[PDB]
Amino acid sequence: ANPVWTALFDYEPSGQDELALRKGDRVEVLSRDAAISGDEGWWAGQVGGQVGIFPSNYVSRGGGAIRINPNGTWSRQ
Amino acid sequence: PVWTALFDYEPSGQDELALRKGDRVEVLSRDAAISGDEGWWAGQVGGQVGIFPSNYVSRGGGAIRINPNGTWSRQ
Repeated sequence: ANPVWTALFDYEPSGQDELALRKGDRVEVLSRDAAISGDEGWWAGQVGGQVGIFPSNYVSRGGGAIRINPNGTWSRQ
Repeated sequence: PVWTALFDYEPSGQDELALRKGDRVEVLSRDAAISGDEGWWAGQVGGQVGIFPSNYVSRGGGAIRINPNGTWSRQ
């Protein structure tokens, strides 16, 4: 498998290659690295049988109970 | 205005800023003048000005965060 991230917010595609997200969706992340530099920040993922690109700032790892701090420690929320 | 880096990012181009998760980023422009550069923002990290992907930051460095769907949260 690939890592599974969770959508934080709804996202509505603006084009046909973009993946629609709704809050709480589990997204399998297939690539975090755009081939074209102008697309950096968009990740490829799969949800619901569909594969497309989505903005990385709409997803998180898990549900929020554990936080990774800037200094690399973990905390409970 | 202060933003926070969401992810580590290692740059691979000229003028691009290194990000580490949790960095404070001061955003200078949210709008590339050229169409090829749309999606990249200009800002300053650690005293250095350069560009970075917009989607690798979130707004706010204190108790209130602004999400990209236009909502606000307590951090």
